[PDB]
Amino acid sequence: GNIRVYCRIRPALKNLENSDTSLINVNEFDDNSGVQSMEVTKIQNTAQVHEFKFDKIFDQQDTNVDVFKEVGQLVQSSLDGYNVCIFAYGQTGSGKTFTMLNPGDGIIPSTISHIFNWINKLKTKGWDYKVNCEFIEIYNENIVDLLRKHEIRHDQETKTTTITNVTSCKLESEEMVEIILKKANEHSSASHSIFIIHLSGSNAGAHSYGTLNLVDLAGSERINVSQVVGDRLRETQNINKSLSCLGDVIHALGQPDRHIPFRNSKLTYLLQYSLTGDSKTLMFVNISPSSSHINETLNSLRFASKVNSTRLV
Ligand SMILES: Nc1ncnc2c1ncn2[C@@H]1O[C@H](COP(=O)(O)OP(=O)(O)O)[C@@H](O)[C@H]1O
Ligand SMILES: Nc1ncnc2c1ncn2[C@@H]1O[C@H](COP(=O)(O)OP(=O)(O)O)[C@@H](O)[C@H]1O
Ligand SMILES: [Mg+2]
Repeated sequence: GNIRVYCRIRPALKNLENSDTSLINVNEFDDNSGVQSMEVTKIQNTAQVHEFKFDKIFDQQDTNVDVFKEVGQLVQSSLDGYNVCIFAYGQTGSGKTFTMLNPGDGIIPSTISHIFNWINKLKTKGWDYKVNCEFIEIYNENIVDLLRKHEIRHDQETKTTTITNVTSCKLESEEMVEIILKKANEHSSASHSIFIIHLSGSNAGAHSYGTLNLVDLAGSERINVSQVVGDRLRETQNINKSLSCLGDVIHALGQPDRHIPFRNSKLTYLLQYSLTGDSKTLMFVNISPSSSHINETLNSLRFASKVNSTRLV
């Protein structure tokens, strides 16, 4: 499958955070090989250096605008009929929401503005594009309509998916996404939030349809399941299973050949058609640069490495 992995280190919160007991070193992108590497070391044992390689590594100097310079090329492929998935993964506090939802800057608002710029540019070629979206969340494996039964309906014919009784909204201009985001708006830290965009183009005779799924995943922090109870226990179990399944599915899709467990989780089942075929997927792993989070950071980088496809690994 067409999969890529980016890592992003957010700036440290000053005076409140520090890197006194660990080191995260990011190397310059290697034009010759097409990948970027980094090394993580814990002060308790500096002899053990954990190295990782990804398609791109954004450091603390990389702003949301800098990040989209890479992401724009991916999301525009939806105008050609490609389905696109972008997953922001990382512990709570690592920067997933800032990356995906920062006002005007986030991958979501940026994606919408970029698509409309392209839509206007494609009119000269006789293309007429219509845009509609949905904004849902999956919590404890249940779908919730943030723009408000919800059953997943896979159309094996057109290889598309819809969800019953979920509000869908037209987007006639990039400025309208404001109403959507405003409507939709801790809990979100324990759920997967999914912004779905459908691009329907007609050239009065070519036709094209592509879907973008921009996901802000539930926090990946490791919670000792043996130490939680009640609602916390149930959510931990569901987040663990869901994230584990996602990793397994993406890893399998990146292999040269298999029984991909799409049905093992609500998120992967919902997105199966946007994860298969010639669909393009980008895993965005957010990490903190600080020492207090080094263990979770290593966990996140290990997840990122697992989802790296055999294009790189
Ligand atoms: N790239 C960034 N640049 C500046 N601040 C950031 C960046 N990423 C995260 N932050 C800040 O770090 C904190 C973590 O934010 P958030 O995105 O909500 O994390 P998460 O969604 O992973 O739990 C916030 O106060 C946010 O404003
Ligand atoms: N799976 C993907 N994830 C993230 N970005 C992608 C993906 N596929 C393509 N892109 C984006 O589109 C650009 C070029 O697309 P592609 O035809 O695959 O050429 P290249 O070989 O340079 O990646 C990339 O530089 C990247 O920014
Ligand atoms: Mg968040």
